[PDB]
Amino acid sequence: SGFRKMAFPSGKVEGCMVQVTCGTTTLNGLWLDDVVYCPRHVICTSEDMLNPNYEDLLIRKSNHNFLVQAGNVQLRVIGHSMQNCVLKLKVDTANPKTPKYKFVRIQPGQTFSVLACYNGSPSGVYQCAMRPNFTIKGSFLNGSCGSVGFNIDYDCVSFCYMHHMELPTGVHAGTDLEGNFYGPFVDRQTAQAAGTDTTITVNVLAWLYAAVINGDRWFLNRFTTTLNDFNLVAMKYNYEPLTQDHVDILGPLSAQTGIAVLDMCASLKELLQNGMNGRTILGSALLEDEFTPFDVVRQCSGV
Amino acid sequence: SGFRKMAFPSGKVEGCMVQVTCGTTTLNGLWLDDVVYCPRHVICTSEDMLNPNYEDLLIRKSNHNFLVQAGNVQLRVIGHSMQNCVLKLKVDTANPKTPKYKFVRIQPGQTFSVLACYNGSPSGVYQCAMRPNFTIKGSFLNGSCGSVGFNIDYDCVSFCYMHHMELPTGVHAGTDLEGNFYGPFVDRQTAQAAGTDTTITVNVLAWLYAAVINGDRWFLNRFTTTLNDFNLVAMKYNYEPLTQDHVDILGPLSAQTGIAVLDMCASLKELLQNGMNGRTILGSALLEDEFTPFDVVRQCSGV
Ligand SMILES: *C(=N)[C@H](C[C@@H]1CCNC1=O)NC(=O)[C@H](CC(C)C)NC(=O)c1ccc(-c2cncc(Cl)c2)cc1
Repeated sequence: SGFRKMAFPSGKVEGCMVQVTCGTTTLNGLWLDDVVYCPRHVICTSEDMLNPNYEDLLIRKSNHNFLVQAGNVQLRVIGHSMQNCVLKLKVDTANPKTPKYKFVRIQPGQTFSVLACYNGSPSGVYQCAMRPNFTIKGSFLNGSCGSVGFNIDYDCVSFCYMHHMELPTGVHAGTDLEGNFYGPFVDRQTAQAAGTDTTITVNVLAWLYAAVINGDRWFLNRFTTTLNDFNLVAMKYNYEPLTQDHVDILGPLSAQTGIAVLDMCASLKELLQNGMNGRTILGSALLEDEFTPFDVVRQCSGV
Repeated sequence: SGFRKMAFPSGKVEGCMVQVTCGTTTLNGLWLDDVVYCPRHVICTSEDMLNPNYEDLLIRKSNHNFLVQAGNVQLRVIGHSMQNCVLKLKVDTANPKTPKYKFVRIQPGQTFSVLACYNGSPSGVYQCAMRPNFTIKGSFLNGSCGSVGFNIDYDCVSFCYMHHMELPTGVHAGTDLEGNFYGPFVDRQTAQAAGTDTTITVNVLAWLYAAVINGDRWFLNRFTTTLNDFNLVAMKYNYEPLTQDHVDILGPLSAQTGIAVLDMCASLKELLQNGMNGRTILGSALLEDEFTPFDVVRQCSGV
């Protein structure tokens, strides 16, 4: 038993992190087979980033402007191209530690693990969720660009995020491994705001099930609610609506606890309208929305 | 920016996790050089764990009763011994993935990363704190024993925890890598209760320094206090007293903010006596006590 924010073991991704240098600027790159992937704003000077014409800057570089280091071994760049906001560097040796991998684009509300790196060296790993406004509340400092997010399915790594920038509110924005940003952001050095964020309702309910599996039940009630009447209150409180697909995905947790999904919705509806009265749920003073139903089942199956 | 519970990258430890089986009982082991470390109750049947005599059970075992597997690859046991509650198995292969490492016994309040493993397979990694009552609020299921806790300085892994037990209240108990339990627990399948827990004062202080560093400093006063007076008052509120070493590890944060340790103590003492008054500190209404001064330094500086 117990419930903790848990990330996937980072070892398979650690063996792929490298350092990429162009002139004065350095960031992290992902070395899979004989290709290194990194954010394209590595080819920018401090002045270029204000309003960069990337295709211009790229055509003015050659292979020898790129210094790639794996540990203390420099890799020779023999090719380069640009796919959206991601620069791809072909090297002359394949990574012997390349795992089975795929590039995926995740949906809002889904979670992934982030391996925060600096100068190609892993610093830490933590679990994130893609917000409905397509930001992530990560922990990134200068030089963390090129850090990747991922999930692991069996022994296959699904890369879903590469970090590019921070927003004035302190949240973070990035791309998939095809170089396409999540959300309406661009890799400029300009202040950019996201849309108003909402709470991931299906995740909150999954976390309420986790709280009950671990013995916390003070918030349960005996009101009932229809799916529509719950969604009416949810949207009023800036919560994402619950789909029937969301209801079905909560099924296993409903079966384990004997609490129908709509009864858990009634409990949550009361929490939104009443508050927590200074009480806590799994040691939290706030309703937590960065655990998916999959994340809860994986941790609580077998009570 | 951003503030999160962060685990160390687990790659160095993943390469040391193996599977140890005796009869039908399988748990996890730690493979460093040519020795495998695991909980000694692997030599127990389910009925044995009620009232085990461990050397009576151990002397009835020889090297060929132990199945050690790294993946599907078996490591032949060429020697065995018992050190406290940890079984050591000498194998005929030195782990080529052995990192630079160290065995340490941590103090209450110190944090570490846990690599949760099942059948020798890492499943997740999360951050933990040793509570004052010598339990950890972790997340463990059946077959998780032998999972280890660790810190990483430079490239040196400091192993500090190996998992043994779950208590009725859902918290967990284990030993250091020399087999000595943290707290007054024993590896027997009997009812054992953890003591009443307390708040880790040095970690709350570090978190107050983190708030000040980020411009959130309404809670500072002009009062000062003695170390003795603060400790006597803090125990009245279920807070741990500060040690000599606690003051010493708050030094860097004290120097960075220019706020003396005893002045921050006087600031926390008001917060305990007067409450929080519906105000916030780093976005929270709760004081956080599972971030050490090192966790704060390393996450507002990068590593
Ligand atoms: C990558 N190494 C780096 C990582 C971020 C820096 C600190 N935290 C991060 O997550 N990425 C960047 O520095 C990018 C580079 C662009 C995409 C070419 N820039 C920003 O993240 C950024 C842009 C603009 C502002 C800003 C501007 N005016 C006012 C304010 Cl309040 C903020 C901040 C950051």
